Amino acid sequence: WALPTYNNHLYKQISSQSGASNDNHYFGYSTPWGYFDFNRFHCHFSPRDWQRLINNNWGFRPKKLSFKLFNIQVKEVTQNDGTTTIANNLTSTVQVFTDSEYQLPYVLGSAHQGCLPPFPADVFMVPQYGYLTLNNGSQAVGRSSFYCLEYFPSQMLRTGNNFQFSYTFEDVPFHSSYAHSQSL
Amino acid sequence: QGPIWAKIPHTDGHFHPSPLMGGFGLKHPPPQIMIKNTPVPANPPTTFSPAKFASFITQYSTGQVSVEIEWELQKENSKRWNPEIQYTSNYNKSVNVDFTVDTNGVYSEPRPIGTRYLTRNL
Amino acid sequence: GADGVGNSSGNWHCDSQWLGDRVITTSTRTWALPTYNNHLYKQISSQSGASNDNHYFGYSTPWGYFDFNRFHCHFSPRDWQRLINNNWGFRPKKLSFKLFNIQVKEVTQNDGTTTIANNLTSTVQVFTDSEYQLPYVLGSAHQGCLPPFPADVFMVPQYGYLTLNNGSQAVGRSSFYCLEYFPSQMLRTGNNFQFSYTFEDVPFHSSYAHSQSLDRLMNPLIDQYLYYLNRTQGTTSGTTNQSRLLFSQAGPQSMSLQARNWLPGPCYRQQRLSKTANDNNNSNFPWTAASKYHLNGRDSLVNPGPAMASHKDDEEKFFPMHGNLIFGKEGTTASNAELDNVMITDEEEIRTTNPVATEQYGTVANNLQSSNTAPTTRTVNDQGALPGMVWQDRDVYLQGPIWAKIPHTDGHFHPSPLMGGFGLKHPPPQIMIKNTPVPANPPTTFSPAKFASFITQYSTGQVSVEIEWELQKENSKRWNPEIQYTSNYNKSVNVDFTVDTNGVYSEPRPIGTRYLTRNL
Amino acid sequence: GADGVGNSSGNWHCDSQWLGDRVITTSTRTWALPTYNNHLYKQISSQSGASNDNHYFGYSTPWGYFDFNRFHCHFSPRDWQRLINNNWGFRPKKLSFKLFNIQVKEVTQNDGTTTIANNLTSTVQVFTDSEYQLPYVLGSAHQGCLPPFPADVFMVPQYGYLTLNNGSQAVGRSSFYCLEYFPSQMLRTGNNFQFSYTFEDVPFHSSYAHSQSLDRLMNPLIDQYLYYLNRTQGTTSGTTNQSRLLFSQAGPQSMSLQARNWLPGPCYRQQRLSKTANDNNNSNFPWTAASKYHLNGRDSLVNPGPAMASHKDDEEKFFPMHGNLIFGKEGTTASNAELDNVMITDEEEIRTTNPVATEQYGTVANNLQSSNTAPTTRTVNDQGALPGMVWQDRDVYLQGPIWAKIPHTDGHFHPSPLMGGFGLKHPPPQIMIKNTPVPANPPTTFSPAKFASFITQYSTGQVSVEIEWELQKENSKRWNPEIQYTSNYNKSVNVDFTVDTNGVYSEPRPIGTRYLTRNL
Amino acid sequence: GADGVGNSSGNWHCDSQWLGDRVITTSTRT
Ligand SMILES: Nc1ncnc2c1ncn2[C@H]1C[C@H](O)[C@@H](COP(=O)(O)O)O1
Ligand SMILES: Nc1ncnc2c1ncn2[C@H]1C[C@H](O)[C@@H](COP(=O)(O)O)O1
Ligand SMILES: Nc1ncnc2c1ncn2[C@H]1C[C@H](O)[C@@H](COP(=O)(O)O)O1
Repeated sequence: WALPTYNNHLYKQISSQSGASNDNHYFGYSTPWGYFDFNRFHCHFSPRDWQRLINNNWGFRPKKLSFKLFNIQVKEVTQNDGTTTIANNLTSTVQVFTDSEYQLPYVLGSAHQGCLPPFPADVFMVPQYGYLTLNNGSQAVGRSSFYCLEYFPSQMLRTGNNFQFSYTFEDVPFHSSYAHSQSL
Repeated sequence: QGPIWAKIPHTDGHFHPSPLMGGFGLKHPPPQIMIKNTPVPANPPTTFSPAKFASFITQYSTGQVSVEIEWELQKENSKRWNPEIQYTSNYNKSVNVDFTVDTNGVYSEPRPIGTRYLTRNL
Repeated sequence: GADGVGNSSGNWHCDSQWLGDRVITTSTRTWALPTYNNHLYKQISSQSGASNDNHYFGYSTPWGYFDFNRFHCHFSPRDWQRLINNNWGFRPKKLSFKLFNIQVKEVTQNDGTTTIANNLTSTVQVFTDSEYQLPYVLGSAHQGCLPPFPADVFMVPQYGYLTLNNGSQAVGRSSFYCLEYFPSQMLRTGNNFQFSYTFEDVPFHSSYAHSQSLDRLMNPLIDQYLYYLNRTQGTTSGTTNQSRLLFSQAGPQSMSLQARNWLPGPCYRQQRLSKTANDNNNSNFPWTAASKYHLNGRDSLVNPGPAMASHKDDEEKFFPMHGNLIFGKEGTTASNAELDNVMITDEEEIRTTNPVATEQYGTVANNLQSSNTAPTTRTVNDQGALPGMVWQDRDVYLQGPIWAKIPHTDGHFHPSPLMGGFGLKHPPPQIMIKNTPVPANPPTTFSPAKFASFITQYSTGQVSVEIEWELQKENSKRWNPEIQYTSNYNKSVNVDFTVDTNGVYSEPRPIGTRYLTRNL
Repeated sequence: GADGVGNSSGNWHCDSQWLGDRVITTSTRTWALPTYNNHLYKQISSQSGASNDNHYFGYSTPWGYFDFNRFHCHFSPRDWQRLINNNWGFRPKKLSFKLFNIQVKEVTQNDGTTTIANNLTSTVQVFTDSEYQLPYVLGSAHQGCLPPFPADVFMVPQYGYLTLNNGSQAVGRSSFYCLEYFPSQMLRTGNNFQFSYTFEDVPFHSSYAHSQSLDRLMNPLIDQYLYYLNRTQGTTSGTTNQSRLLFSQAGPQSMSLQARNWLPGPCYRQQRLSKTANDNNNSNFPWTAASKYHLNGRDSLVNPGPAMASHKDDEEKFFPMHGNLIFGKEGTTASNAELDNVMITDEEEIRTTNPVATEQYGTVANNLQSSNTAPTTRTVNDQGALPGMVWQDRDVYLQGPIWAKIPHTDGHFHPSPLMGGFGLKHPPPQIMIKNTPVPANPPTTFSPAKFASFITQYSTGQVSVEIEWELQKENSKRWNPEIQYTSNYNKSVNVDFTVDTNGVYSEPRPIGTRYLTRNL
Repeated sequence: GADGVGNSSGNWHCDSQWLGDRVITTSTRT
């Protein structure tokens, strides 16, 4: 994965174009933060595997999860003349954390882009984080919420540091990997 | 290539909390993992300026990410006598191979793959 | 096992369940047994001058026998699909045989009506050739196996064997076998028969197809470090340039010239046939132009020969003259049936290890080329065995043979039954069965003459057969989906592998086994 | 193994010492690894109508791999001499593989000058195909092995494989393999890679030549007690003497008529070639007149065939049309190089067990001779396998292949790699290696498009390979000295197996293995 | 359960009685 510097390290207020559209009016914010997504099946199942699953099982479901970030490299670039040199910044850090209390607006499960490449050899760019609040047209209300991600405890990592995380899914019914041989 | 799960909105009421796009609806889904490069200030003035700091060193980050998921399976138990329909590739002499990279290395998924191939009774 | 009249001597066990590492199939059927040969051993032989390559000599016994050397005896279609689509291979392990719920019925033709009644005191005789002292008549694709469909009742086959013969006559070293000279268990109604068998170590079958080819085995990107000679004369063909010896280093380019490590399997060329009855020669050549062998001045048709592929790429219409196994559709004359009435088997998965049946084998030199002599090439149509050769064996089909006894000789080569399946030194033994003769009214005066007046009667009961199968699990890092067997989801007339309007089970197509792919 | 930047992750172990019963060779070399395919998996196939017997389909991976399937990777010339001149045979036993002292360099073309700098935080990925789930691309005599000379640095070969194909197109059963779908160890500078392997039971190689001949096996002094027929007509040819049946008892005199117990090995006649470019036919016949085979309607050249002798006595100039392995001298075009630029291998030690490659095999009868019919003789140019046949296998040379994976099929015959060496069901696994992709400057705006902007960089480090060899000791009661390999004591230009004026190592001649003699 | 020809393999249980908290119905038919 690769991660740029979004919003130029700035939190920016975003909203709808002054009279561009009505049913598309919205209000929210844009953060300098990226995020990881793997809410697609092809992130985990190779085609062949999907075939094994599909052709043999009445159903299935998730159980556990282990997340790991590692082999981190921070690169700083300079446009001196007409050529870009890229070099190592060894003393530079990166910040990670997980919304485990669900205090941040859940922006996943909306079929957005930026998930893990179906093909393992493919490198991907990490999506930028943005959220929507409550709005009256292009304007906002008083009960609108502003969320700063710097106000969350986060682990800072240098090169050679890493990030660990484990999660356990809840009791959720098996999916229907079957079709009824009878009719209502 | 579809969605897997979706957070169930924290409201007073739900009906059938299955995500409408399909998949698993969770009260408490896999949490969001935030990541960002820490700001690195560039050359500061020998004189003290209160103004917001805006001069930064441009830089990006790269690394690996790993994700391990355990899946519970519900096994097939049918007394159907005749063979059921299965997903399969075309044995036919073909151009490119399904779910593969091409002449200039670009992975491509030919068709959307369902899940309902085996048959159960009502 | 000994019980009463009004008490069943067994239950109906017809099921199958999987253990991920093995599968157990249990199969029960109802059987009926007549009185063969009228309780007589009869000498049989060939018609006085009817045919020559079909001359034979042997005997006919009053004994029946049980057969289940067909796969569909054990695997339902659905099961066969589970096996086929998931396993690198498989093999037999154990066996349990059971006869029970026996009923002996005697019939009488009084006037013009046949009454059938119970003979409770009548018996039946069973035994098993466990020392293999009787001629093994199984594994010859005969009929009389267990019905593919469990609901179908079947008739038990009669036992007969062949000996050594000189034409229609016999030799001095010919063997006569009496089955009454074997200890056998006699059963009344409420008695039953038990038997257990353990298969020997026999290699897993190939439930796979190679994803590579014997010739496409190397690295497409790198050149070899070995050199070959590719130019004998062709040079800078201008002035004073007759001939020269030039050598090229193997490249991905010279892909069929590179040094090799292995050979394809053996071959015995078959004649090529087309399904379109007009591509062929307007002659009748299924005998005069087909491949065959001869023992003791007797021509025998080499029906299924060594494992060779049926057709080359972009054809699929040309099948070897009997170079493969053929199954007859449900309801089809045993005598000259149409091509639309039979099912021919395609062996196109072994294209990568084996030569094509109809095509040549290769090219051999047969002269000493020089400036005086032009180099001669001879097409090889027949190839014995060679160090370095590798091959695959014939497939097995849902309705194909399972095993075959390996002949007790001084020598064998690759003891795999040519019709396919598992070759066993000591296969599941033969289970003989016959109704005990019941004499009719005897004379008040003593007659020495052979007794010939018997009460006509047949028997019926259930038979159960339980086999344990070891599975070889699939372990592939293939990224893309593999080809699987499946039914047509299309709106269809009748359902595949089913009974019809008037209750008749029918198998639509022959089912192979090689759907999953493994590398060489 | 985990250490720091300024601390080496291993040492230089390049040595060999003998234990009289075994020998341990250790070999270390420096290696360099580029970025193949630009970090991309590319589908490759044959040129749209370029060639037919060379049609192929497969893929190209960004992965490199390690190879040491050459003998000179382990044995210095001097060592090979010690082995060759003293041992009835030998074989592999154990193996230790090590990667270390890794350095990742990234390069930049700024203006017209390339600066190369350290990327300390960059990684590299290694793993081993120990379950043999990847197509085995070794044992095909490819290039990119470890340099014969320890001082030579080498480039690591790129990985590519071939699948199943119908012409330039592919089939449905074709397999795509992603190497990113394998668990692999990632290494930074100061990390290292460890691996150990144990060879299977594989027969000792023949480091000997038979001192007897299949036909000169009996007692020269005594006559047999068996009789043969040597006269059919020739009698006291005077009066009334047309024909008669006469039998002679075998004698040392009738030495090639005596009853025999064994046969020579199998054969597949090759075309005969002369090194003098004027004894040959003035035609270009390296393809139309050479021996070959065909799988799936695709002709493939039978380069090294069964082990057959290269020439008969008193010749040494006639070599089989590619009937043996050929090595290219140092510095010689991969395209049509002169005969004075290659090294051809003579297989003249197996003259005693094997037929000559260029000559016939023997003589077979093919008629029923009588007074009416004259007896016909047919020259056999191709011989399968026969009970009683014995043979020797191809030699191995200092720069030859060592082992080869035995294809996972239903059948094999004599699983010895045809190019020579040790055939293994489970050979030393493939060791994959590749530089981890390092993305360049990303856009401040989110782009879903495939990432294509990468930092160019290559890797370098050392590799070590330790193999243990079991020796079969010489036990001969031969009185007279045997032939040994030796260097020319003569005043010479350059020294054999050495670097030259401008530092370039060169191997003068191919070295066989059969110098010592054993009896049949 | 295994008996003989001239021996019934069961009896006629057709009754019902109440337990104030539950009721048991037994029913037999030919
Ligand atoms: N994806 C998913 N998640 C959770 N529950 C599901 C899902 N799909 C179906 N259901 C059913 C299962 C329970 O019987 C019911 C609980 O509703 P409640 O509103 O919780 O009482 O909803
Ligand atoms: N169906 C079957 N049964 C037994 N052996 C088989 C079969 N198919 C292949 N083979 C191989 C396995 C052994 O390596 C070899 C034994 O031959 P032998 O002649 O026993 O030394 O034959
Ligand atoms: N290089 C190599 N590897 C393995 N076996 C070899 C080799 N060379 C000769 N042989 C012989 C040794 C065994 O007797 C036989 C096993 O064949 P099988 O087909 O395994 O029953 O093959």
